[PDB]
Order: sequence, then C-alpha cells, then structure tokens
Amino acid sequence: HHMRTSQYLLSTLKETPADAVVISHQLLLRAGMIRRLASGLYTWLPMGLRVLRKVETIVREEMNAAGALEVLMPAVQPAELWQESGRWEQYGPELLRLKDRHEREFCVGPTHEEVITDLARNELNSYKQLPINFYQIQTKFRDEIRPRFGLMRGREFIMKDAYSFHLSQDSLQQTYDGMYQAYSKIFSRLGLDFRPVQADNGSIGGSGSHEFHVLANSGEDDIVFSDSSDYAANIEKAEAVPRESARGSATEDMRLVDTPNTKTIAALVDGFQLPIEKTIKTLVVHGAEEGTLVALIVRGDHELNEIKAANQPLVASPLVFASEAEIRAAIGAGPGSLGPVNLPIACIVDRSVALMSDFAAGANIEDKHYFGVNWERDLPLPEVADLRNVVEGDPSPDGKGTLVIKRGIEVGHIFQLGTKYSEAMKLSVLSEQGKPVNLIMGCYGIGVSRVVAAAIEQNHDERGILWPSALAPFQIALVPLKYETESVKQATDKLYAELTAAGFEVLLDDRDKKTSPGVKFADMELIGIPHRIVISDRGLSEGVLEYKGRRDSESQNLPIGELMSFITEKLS
Amino acid sequence: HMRTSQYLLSTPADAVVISHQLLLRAGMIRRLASGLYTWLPMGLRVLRKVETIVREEMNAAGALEVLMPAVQPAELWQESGRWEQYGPELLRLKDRHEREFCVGPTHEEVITDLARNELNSYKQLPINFYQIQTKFRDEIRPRFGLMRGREFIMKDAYSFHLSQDSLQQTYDGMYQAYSKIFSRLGLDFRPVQADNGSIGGSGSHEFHVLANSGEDDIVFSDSSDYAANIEKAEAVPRESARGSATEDMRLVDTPNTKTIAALVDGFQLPIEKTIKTLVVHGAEEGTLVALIVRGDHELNEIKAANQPLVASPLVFASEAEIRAAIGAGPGSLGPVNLPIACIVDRSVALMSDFAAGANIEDKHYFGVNWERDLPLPEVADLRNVVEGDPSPDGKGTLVIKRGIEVGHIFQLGTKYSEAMKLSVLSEQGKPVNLIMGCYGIGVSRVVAAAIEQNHDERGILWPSALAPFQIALVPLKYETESVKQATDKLYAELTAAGFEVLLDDRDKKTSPGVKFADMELIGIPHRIVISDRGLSEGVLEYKGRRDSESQNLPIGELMSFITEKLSR
Ligand SMILES: Nc1ncnc2cc(-c3cccc(S(=O)(=O)NC(=O)[C@@H]4CCCN4)c3)cc(F)c12
Ligand SMILES: Nc1ncnc2cc(-c3cccc(S(=O)(=O)NC(=O)[C@@H]4CCCN4)c3)cc(F)c12
Repeated sequence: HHMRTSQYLLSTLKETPADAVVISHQLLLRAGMIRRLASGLYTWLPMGLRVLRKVETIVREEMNAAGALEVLMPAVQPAELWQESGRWEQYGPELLRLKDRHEREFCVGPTHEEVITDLARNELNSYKQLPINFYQIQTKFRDEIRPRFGLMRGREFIMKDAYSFHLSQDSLQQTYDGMYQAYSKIFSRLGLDFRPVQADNGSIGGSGSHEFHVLANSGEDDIVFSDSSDYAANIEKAEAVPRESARGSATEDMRLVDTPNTKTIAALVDGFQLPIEKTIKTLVVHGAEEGTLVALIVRGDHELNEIKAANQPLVASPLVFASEAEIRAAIGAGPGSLGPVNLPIACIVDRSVALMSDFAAGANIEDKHYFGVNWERDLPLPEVADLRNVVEGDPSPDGKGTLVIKRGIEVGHIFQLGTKYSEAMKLSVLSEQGKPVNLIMGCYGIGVSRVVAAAIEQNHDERGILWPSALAPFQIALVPLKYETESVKQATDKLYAELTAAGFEVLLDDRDKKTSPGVKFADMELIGIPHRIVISDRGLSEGVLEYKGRRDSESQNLPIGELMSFITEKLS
Repeated sequence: HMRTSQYLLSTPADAVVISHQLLLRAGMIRRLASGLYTWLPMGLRVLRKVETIVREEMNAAGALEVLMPAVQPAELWQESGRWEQYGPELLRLKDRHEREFCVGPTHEEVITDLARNELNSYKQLPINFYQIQTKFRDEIRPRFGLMRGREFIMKDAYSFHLSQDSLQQTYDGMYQAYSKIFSRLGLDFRPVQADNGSIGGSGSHEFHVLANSGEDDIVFSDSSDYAANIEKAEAVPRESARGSATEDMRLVDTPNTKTIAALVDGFQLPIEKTIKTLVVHGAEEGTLVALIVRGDHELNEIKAANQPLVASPLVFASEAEIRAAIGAGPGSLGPVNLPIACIVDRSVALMSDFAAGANIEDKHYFGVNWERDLPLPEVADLRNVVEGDPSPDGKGTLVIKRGIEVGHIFQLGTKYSEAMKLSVLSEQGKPVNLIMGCYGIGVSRVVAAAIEQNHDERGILWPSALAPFQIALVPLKYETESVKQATDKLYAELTAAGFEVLLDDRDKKTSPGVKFADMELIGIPHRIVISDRGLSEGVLEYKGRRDSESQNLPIGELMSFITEKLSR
C-alpha cells in the first residue's frame, strides 16, 4: 500500500493553455489537481482532493470549537420555499431552476437560507435551544454568466455555510464576533496572509457585514486599509472624506462657455486647460419615487460608488442609470452637458464637491459649460453625501492615517440578517417572558474550493506551487534512482514504511527510466511537495540519503541513522 | 460540551418503515420535500462514521479518491446513449445559455471522459478511482425514508484495465473490501451473485443487509457457498425423470377458467399438473415467443429476457397480439398446436399427463404427454427458485431470505470504452479499449438499513461503529454545583481519553425518565447517571443500552470500567 506517482501523476494533456490565464488555474491543471468537465465544472483529481480535505478539516475543527453544529442539507430545493423569501424571482439568472418528472419546480441550491429557515421553524420551538448555529460543508451551484479563473469563479463549488438563530441582537452580535474570530483562526491555520474588512450591508454606515480576503496581486477586489489604524474596508464600503478642510474663496466670476464636442472630463480638461480637480461629473439615476430622477455629482478625478449611490434613500435601489432619452426629456440637454446650475431635478453632491471652488460644470444647455462656479454665490449647495470611491492617499475616515488600496480574493463573508428571513417565513419562538419573537439571524460563508486556488495565487514561484504547511498534499517525496534495482527498492520501501509509521504523508516516485531524475525533481516541486529524499546506490554505499527542501537551493546529505531526527526537525 | 439542548431534536403518515420512523423520532433527519432529507446534527455524526470506514477500506484496496461534479453535460450522456436510455430517473435541465445537463445519478460517463484524458500509458494501469458524492435519481415514488430517496450519498468506484484477468483481480479486491466494510459496520450481511445480462457467468454481485423488511429476495444453499439474488438464482427440478403417460389427451370445455387456481379447483387437478403460458416479444422484430412454467411456479423475467430468442428488455405480448397470432386469448393458451416458438422450463420438461390451454378460447387439453402428443420444445431455466429447492451446484437445498441491497459491483467490459473511445496502446503498440469495472455502496441507505436490522421497543440499536456518541452523561440535577462540577470533570476526563460524550444538560421540565428514554431512543450504548446522593456515597450509576438493570460503579474505578467497555 504505497502512494505512487505512477497512480497519482496522471496525464495533463488535451488541456489548451489558452484556457488557463491565472496562475492558480494553470498550476492546478499542470500539477494534476483538477480537470475540467465543462464550463465552471471541475473534477478534483487524487492530488487535489488531498488539499481540499485539509482545508475542510481545519474549517470543521474551528466551526466545532466555536460551538456550531454540523448538518448536511439537500442541493435540490423546492421552489415554494424560494417563493416565500421572494428569491425565486429576485435571485436572478445565477439560480439554476429545474422541474422534476412530476412537473414540480426546484432549484439547485446556491446557498441555503430558505432551507435552514424551514428547518428552524420545525426544529426550534423553545428559547432554551437558543442561541444556535448550524453549518454544513456542501456543494453549491451558481450559474455564473462567464465561469473563469478555474476554481475562483466556478459554477459548482464547495462552501462552508453557517446560519445562527437568536432572540436578541446582542445574542447575534456575540455569535457573529465568535464567527469572525473563528474565521481568523481558520485562515491563520491555513497559513494564508489575509485580512478581514468591513463590507456593505445595504445601508449607510453600520457594521453588519465583513469579508475575509487573501492578499494577492491577482485579486479582483479592491480592499482599503489605513496605514496607521485598524481601519479596513472593501472599496464598496470604505468611507470617503475630503482632503480639503474647507471651501476655498471664490476667485472667478461664473461664465457661460461654448463647449462643442466636449462630452468627457478628459475633453474638458484638455480643451480648456482646466485642472481635473476643478471639474465635476454629473450622473443621472432613477429616484426611489417612481418616475423621478436624481443627479449625483462627484469630482472629475473621482468615480461614483454605486453602492453608496443606491444606499441614498432618494435614489432607487438597485441603482438604475437614466437613459439619454430620459435625460434629454428631463433637462433639455444630454450627457456631457449636465451640471447643478439651473438643474430641474434633485441633486446630491459628494463631500469633496461641496468644498470645491471656481469649478466647471455642464450648463444644462447642449454644448455649453459654466466655468467659475461657486457654491452659495451662484447657486445653493444641495444635499451632501459620501458618494465616491476612496482613492490611494485619501485620509482614513477614522481620522488616523492615510489609505492604501490593495488587491484581495474574497474567501469569506459574514452577515447580520436581522429578521429578513424569519419575518418572511414566519419563524418565531416565545421568549422566557412569553412574547413571540421573530428570530434574529446571521449567516457565515467560506469559499472552500476558492481557498485552494487563493493559496496558490498568493504562494507560487518559478518552479510552481508553494503550499502552506497545512495544505501540502504530501510532506515528503521519495525519489529512488533505479527503483528497479533490489538494493534501492528495499531501502526506499523501508524508508516509506518508517516515515508513514511516524504519521508522515509520503509519495513514492515509482516511475521508470523514461522519466528522467530531472523531470521527477521538477514534478515534485511543481506539485509543491515541501521535502524530497533521493535514494541511490552511491548514497547507500556511504550510508547517506540526499535531502532537499522545496525552498532550499542545494541538496544535503542525510546520514541514515539520523533520518527521523533530521526529518522531524524539518517538518516542525 | 456537546449537549442535548443543542443536539436533541427528538420528537407521521409518510413514515411506514421502522428506520424512517426512528430516524425522524431520534432527530437524525428531517424531510425537505419528496425524497429530500436534511441530516440533523445527530444523524450527520452517524453518516460520517460510515463514510470514514468506507474511505479507509477503499484506500487500503489501492483505490484513489476523487470528487467529480454533480451537474454533467448532456453530450457525454449522448455518447453512451444513456441520455435517452437511463429513462425518467435522469433529472435533465438547461443552464442560462440553453446548454443541456443532468444531475448525476452515477458517473460512468464522467469518469470515462476523465480516463480518456488522464490515462495514456499502460504503465498507469490498473487504476481504480472512487468518490463519496451525492447522487440524484428521480425515483417515481420516493419512499422508505433514506432507502428510496431522490438525493442520496453513494460511494462509486470505477476501475480501468488492459485485460479481463486484470479486471478480475481488482473486482475480487473490491468484493473483499466490501466484505470488510460491512463487517466493520457491524451489520449482518451476505454477498450474492447478481444478474450480468447473460445466462451464467459471474460479472455482478450484490451485498445485502439481512432484514425482515428487505424488498429483495436472496437465496442461499444450506450446504455450499452458493448465494444469489432471486433474479440470478439457478433453478433445477426436484424430479429426476419424466413419468410415463397414463392418460390419453382430450379436449375439455373450460369456460371461466383463465387462472391456475380456477383450473386446479375447477377440475380437481394437482397444481404440479398445470402450466402457465406467457407470450413475450421475440428478439427478431415482429415475432413472439411462448415461455412455459409449471402452475406453481413464476416466470423469472431476467431469465426470460436473457434467452437470446427473447427480446431484452422483456416485453409481454398484448392481448390483441396474442389473439392475432394464436386465435385465442390469455387463459386459453398452451404448447399444443402453438404457431409460435416455445421455450419450456426445466421442470415442465419432466411433467406428464398435464393440462394446458388448447389455443382455443375456453378450452384446455388434459392428459398431455411430451413426445406422444407433441415434441418437447427447447428447454431452459425460466422459473424463480422456491424455498426448499435443490441447490443448483448439487450441494444442499435453497433457503430464501429478505435483504436490503447496500452494495453492487459490476464487470462492464468495453461497454463504455468502445462507445466513448477510451483506448491505450499496449506494450506492443496495439490500441486496447479499456476493460472496466464499477462498484457502488449506498452510503445513506446503509444508515437506515442498520436500523431496519437493529432496533427494539425502546428505539435504535447502533452497531458500535455507528453510534453517534459512546456515552450519555445524565446528571439528575445539573444546577446543583457538586453535580455540575463532577459531571463537567467527567465530561473532560472522558473526552480527554478520546471518548465521544453527550451531556444531557436539560432542565427540571424534562424528567429523568424522559432523559433515559431519549438516550435509549437515539441508541447511545452507555449511560452514566450522576446524582448528589451517588456522589455522597462515592458511586456513579451505569447502564448499557442492551442491559436489563443499571449498576453502581465506584466513582474512582469508572474510567477503567468505561475504558474496558469501549476497548473491544
Ligand atoms: N463562483 C464561485 N466559485 C467558487 N467559490 C465561490 C464562492 C462564493 C462565496 C463564498 C463565500 C460566501 C459567499 S456570499 O458572499 O455569497 N455569502 C453567502 O452565500 C451567504 C453566507 C453563507 C450562506 N449564504 C460566496 C461565491 C461564488 F460565486 C463562488
Ligand atoms: N434511491 C436511493 N436512495 C438511497 N440510496 C440509493 C442507493 C442506490 C444504489 C446503491 C449502490 C449501487 C447502486 S447501482 O446498482 O445502481 N449501481 C451503480 O450506480 C453503479 C455502481 C457505482 C457506479 N454506478 C445503486 C440506488 C438508489 F436508487 C438509492
């Protein structure tokens, strides 16, 4: 019973290299860890499954230590539950819907809030049972429009999803903080450089959601940190405050200027030799009040934050931009020619805009701008709000330090749900005093298969994968030279048995001479095995084995009599 | 602490079999919809214990664990032909791009696709891949709780070989691994021969948990190793010779005589002197074949289909087809003046002076004798065995038992590799279509099967390997500080020594009687009761799940005592 390369290192051919463009995808294919079945659907090959199980074990251990109870819920779920929550329609096209042979309707679960709520309303009948936290490690399906980046944006993927139930907000906060702490322990034990960040929870301010990110150059998410405080937020959530302390004095009188073929900030800047920080962008969106429009204004060098925009009560959520036809009907001028002066719709300006002076804006007259605009003198200041994305070097909104923007891969997300589900689905328990209480809920998700890829995105070199110690699929590769020779065979097999008996996970390279030593060595490093031992006649003659670490440049001789001492020391 | 206030969800017209009843009542599972169940905390613990044992034995047999997707592209199923052929149990769907998929009921096509990409050298063979993975089968009437669900957990393995001998070695290894699995799960089980789709041969076996509720009949020789499911079990006659003709054949009017019972009762004939004639579709398009068994016997539809002359799968001729071919209807058929091909059962060949429908409506021949009145047709084994029949290997007699199928193994030949073009060059450079086996265990079914076999009036009896916890701590008044500290200490010591402990932490509103009944329902094999009185006398109160009476252990020797009980 040896684990052998002839079995574990399968063919990686009929893989078009154009098809893998991020390093984790390339290396998971080349290392024989995953194989594509179809768009966003991958098999875990024997080597890759070993890594997945190590992630799952650590996640389960830390969920258990935090007092959560493991369950396992079905993938296929009745549409009727999804209609109770409203997500049957609202979830959108990522929900995979189907019908069974009796014409009954179902989805494949992308997540399990409705199922666990249905469970709770049947299983939780007393306050003495609360608080409680249920979790599973289970395969989800989300019909991502363009599955890509290997495991990072698959359609079928493994999630640890937990759901907690409470009679009060304070109770929820306690579990939520416990889940945050458990996540920190998980990503620490997985040997990943990671950060928790504040995330959007569907309103201005507050702290009802956090994300956990693996730091990596390829990460799709912008995450924001103070260089001096513990402030940390994804860019959707990060609060923007102005660099300026006050509004500058007006130095220019307002004038109406002809600006043909001037429909972008760049054209205005280049065309009229304006600093970009003296220009504004006026974006028109649908109002929450049906049939109304709202103008949202940011400085010309800033971007509208669509989450912040939507979260304004006056602005419809989700965010909908006005069409050119709607804008022209409302204002009598088109995109490129809009601004706050003589604007016949409501307006909200960014904090930085409120402090601008002598600024340029579309005149709400086609192909004209006002220059030298000043608040109060030329028009009243409208409502002010935080509307923009932060940018590198902005002030930290807690007043401590300046902001830096890094890239992250989202591997965890936790949420406070209040009574969103318990109200919709009638989940209530009587308090100790005998009052009906709609249960207050949290939910907590880790992208378990994503974590595997994220680890590689963060940890790789020119020779292939670098695993954190907790993730390596094997600890030791034995590379016998001439394993067919009786002396090498028996010494190699003896070494395998001694190491395995000490609890080490060992892979034996049993491949014949058509695989050169050089290829074998490169294979073991590509897969990311942290240690190798080479066995040869020459070494045995001198009573040595040849050792090399994955992160060592040179091999070293290992006296056979110090095997366990030497190797135990390396694996600590 | 693992505590009852969290775990215990112990508390139904749809629940008719005992395992289903008890899994609900013990808070192990909860129904979401038809054939869809959630594993509750206590139940999941049992499932994981099954999975661990299965994984251990698969790994020891040299199989490599993988994990394949549930959603599978239709194109692979079209290659094998099972996109259509699997039938309505295949759950078919379309994604947002209108591409077609199924949810996997099994994974032959996916693993074959993997193999044609991953296996390119004879040096890689033989190889055996397996997964423990949730399947979906759209069972027309999901029932029996976990036994016939729609979503269920299967361990499925698939082996690849360059020769039949190589397959046989792995197949035998899987058979042996299965034996170890069900032995370690503490189940009383038997392996049996199963249908392979031809007469004779040994390319399929099933593993059954013996249980009174078992849907499957399985057959054993009392004196030999012979073991087969009823589909597969070979039938041989009890008689050694055909009797001499003592009666002349004669045509008899027999109105309202369309069953064996009407003929036996109506005309006072022994049932062993009557025959049933069943008309089925021939393999040759548009033809019919008559299959004949003795009146006390039943046609085995697997044996019938496996006859080369008979279309497979088996299709029975309609009344209209029968009337058109023969000129009489069901109830009036037989082998005399029969204008279609006929095959008779081994037992029928030995009959004499027998009665048969005349192939004339409402008439029978009596006094029929082979050779004299008509030629003997082809003879075959067509009937089901019955209790007390001769063992077909000549050694002993057969007994029939009821089984729950929990495992099934198959030799597939090149069925998939030919259709999907899976081939590897031999050492000689000749392309070889890979010869395949597959091996399945119904992991979630096993949990229910265990209870079907092992239960009593107080609830579940788990095999030691399956029990969700080893010890229940039942403090009588846990609010009492002396009790709380002693119990908590006990929990810590026990847990520290590696034992799995449930602490009943529930308040006074739950009587000690209910606590005891709950721990027995859920099947925990050992309890320790902690009372202040007991602690004052330096004694704890122990009881095994299968014991009649509790006993008083000295508070000091509990650890040695418990350790011994759990060291077997
Ligand atoms: N395509 C994809 N491929 C691979 N891994 C993916 C992982 C996620 C993922 C992971 C963690 C949390 C979330 S979430 O933020 O959506 N939150 C919830 O689902 C909540 C918490 C748990 C109960 N419901 C999504 C999403 C994807 F799309 C993936
Ligand atoms: N409804 C149901 N509920 C719960 N458990 C069920 C279990 C099975 C089951 C178990 C073992 C083998 C088989 S099989 O004989 O079909 N063989 C194959 O699938 C082969 C071997 C493995 C690769 N393919 C079916 C079938 C069901 F329908 C179930």
